This record gives sequence, C-alpha cells and structure tokens, in this order.
Amino acid sequence: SALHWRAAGAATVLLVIVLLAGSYLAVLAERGAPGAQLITYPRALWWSVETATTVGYGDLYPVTLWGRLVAVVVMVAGITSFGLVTAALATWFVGR
Amino acid sequence: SALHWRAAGAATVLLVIVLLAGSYLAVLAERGAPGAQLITYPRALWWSVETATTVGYGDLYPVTLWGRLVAVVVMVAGITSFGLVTAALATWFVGR
Amino acid sequence: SALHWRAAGAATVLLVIVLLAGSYLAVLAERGAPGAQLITYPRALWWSVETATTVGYGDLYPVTLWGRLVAVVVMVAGITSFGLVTAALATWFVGR
Amino acid sequence: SALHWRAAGAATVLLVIVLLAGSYLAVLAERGAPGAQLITYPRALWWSVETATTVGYGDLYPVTLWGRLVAVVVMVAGITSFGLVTAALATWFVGR
Ligand SMILES: [K+]
Ligand SMILES: [K+]
Ligand SMILES: [K+]
Ligand SMILES: [K+]
Ligand SMILES: [K+]
Ligand SMILES: [K+]
Repeated sequence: SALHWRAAGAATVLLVIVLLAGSYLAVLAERGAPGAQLITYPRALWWSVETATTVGYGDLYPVTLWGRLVAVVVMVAGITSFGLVTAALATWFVGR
Repeated sequence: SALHWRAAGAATVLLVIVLLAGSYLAVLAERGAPGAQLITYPRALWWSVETATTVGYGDLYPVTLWGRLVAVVVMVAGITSFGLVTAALATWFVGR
Repeated sequence: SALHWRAAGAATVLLVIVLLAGSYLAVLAERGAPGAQLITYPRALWWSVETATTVGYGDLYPVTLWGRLVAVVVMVAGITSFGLVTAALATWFVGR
Repeated sequence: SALHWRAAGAATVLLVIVLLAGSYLAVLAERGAPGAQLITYPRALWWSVETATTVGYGDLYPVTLWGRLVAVVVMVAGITSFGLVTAALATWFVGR
C-alpha cells in the first residue's frame, strides 16, 4: 500500500461520498423547478451512479443551474475515480 | 503471458460472463414492474453491451431496484474490463 | 516512431475506416425494419461517431440484430482507439 | 512541473476554452434549423460539458452538419483531456 493504491482507494471512497451527497443536493436543487423529474432521493442515487459512470441513459437528468452544477461534480469525480484506478493498475503492472 | 496480459484476458472473459448473466438477471428483476421495457433476453443482452461500454442510448434501461443494481455491476465490470486492457497495452509499451 | 506511436496512429486510421464502414453497414442492416431511424448515410456517420466516443445521446440507435452487431464493433474499436492513444501518451511521459 | 503535468494542465485549460467556444458555435450552427433545441448559450454550455464527459443524456443534441461537427471537437478534446490527466497520474505513480 504505497501511493498508487491509497490514491485509487481514497478515490473509490470519495466517489461514494460524492454519489450520496450529489443525489441529496440534486433533489434540493431540482425541486422548485416545474417539470423536473430528479426530485426524489432513491432514483437520484441511481442517476448519480449512471452519471459518474458516464452512461447517462436519459431517463433522469437535471434541468436547473445548481442541479446541473452538482451533476458536473459527479461526472468529474466519477471519471477521475474510474480513471485513477486505471492508472493504479497500470503502475502495478509496470513494476512487475 | 505474464500478469499484464492474464489480467486483461480474464477481464475480457469475465465481462462476457457478466453481460450474459446481467442480461438474464435484468429480465428477472424488471418483469413484474408495470411499464418496464427491459423484459426480454435478446434485447437485454444488447442493453448490457451498450451499458458496459457506457454508451447508454436511452432506448432501454432498468426501472427497478434490483434491475438497476444489476446494471451497476455491468457498468463497473465494463469500465474495469475496458480499463484493464488499456492499462495492459500501456505496460506493454513501457517495457518496449 | 517506435511501437507506442504506430499502434495509436494505426488505431486512429482504423477507427475512421470503422466509422465509414459502420455507418454504411448500419443503413444496410436497419433498412427493412419498420420504425428504424438509422436509415440514411449522412446521419449514420454522425451516429457512428457519437457511438465510438461512447456519448450516445439517444437520437439515433440500431434496432436490428446486425445493426446492433455493427454498433458493438464501432464501440469496441472506438474505446480501443481512444484508449490506445491514452496508453500511448502514458508511455511517452514515462520514458521522459 | 515537467512534461507529464504541463500537458494535462494545458489540456484542462484548453478543454474549458473548447467548452466555451463549442457552446457558442453550437448556437450559431443550430439556429436556422427548424426543431433544433440547442439554440441558447446557457444550456449549450451544459450540453458541451455532458458531451465532453461522454455522458450525453439526450436532453440536448445538435441536428445540423456544423453543429454536429462542433460536437465532435468537444468529444475529442473532452476524451483527450480526461485521458491526458489519466496518463499524467499514471506516469506520476510509475516514477514513485
Ligand atoms: K453515454
Ligand atoms: K441517452
Ligand atoms: K461514456
Ligand atoms: K448516453
Ligand atoms: K433519450
Ligand atoms: K475512459
């Protein structure tokens, strides 16, 4: 457990924190906007996961300024996490 | 065939197993839920592929707890597999 | 121009070939299926690009067996290409 | 701050420039086309972000030649940027 494992390990933990907080903040931001569908927590968590994994079906998405702002954080933290693990497994193989 | 090839090789094999099992379990989980479209195996397999590749058009997606839970596994195993191959080809080039 | 550049270079070239051929074969496969929207070449090329980049909005997608089969090739060749360039730039930085 | 940091650093800066310019050029290209929804700047910026991150929900997408052409640049610059950072963190861990 040097640096190339603690980084990916913390990123995975941080990601889960972002997913939980992101789904919570999304509901807070999306409510008050007529037509918004991202207004309940259980499906907001499902949205955050498919957002952080860059899947993004289209069944759920933010339509507000702060809602979309929260979404961007979920994307970046998502790509970084899934990208930091990739760079982690790369360094592992290089050192044999 | 050291470690940086057996890992990506097994990941590719494991991915296919996840895609097949994921498409099967998705149908089992989605059926019983009014309005769900992911309820037949042939298109479920197509959904699993576009899910694991993080494409996610929006033509098919789970709407149940366990259905979405299966989806998350397909995503993670998908990103990992396509990410483990990337880290595999990286190590190959580093060692010249 | 060793191996970690010719690989990514060929992948980029191969990708364009897949995009052109994929868009052509998609139209051939999707036509004959009632309701299919991926039935003209100019927008098929646009679909292939957003497919290979794993974006996948949902404005265009295959609904046939062979159409979806062509799509999978576009995804895999897409992820590999954009992934082989990433592993190429990684090796470049490692060697200083 | 050698090469494996200035590259990812410039890519991040360049990405923001592409997102801003891309959202601007998208509106210019999409307007004049009946049915197009990507016709205002604030939501165009939101579209560019979810495009560069390869999320692509389906709530917004270009339907014109030049609009889709701008989109491709946003995708490529997006994948490259998020990919150049990944290759940056990889080299960092390899050198210990
Ligand atoms: K996507
Ligand atoms: K979509
Ligand atoms: K994606
Ligand atoms: K998508
Ligand atoms: K959609
Ligand atoms: K990726």
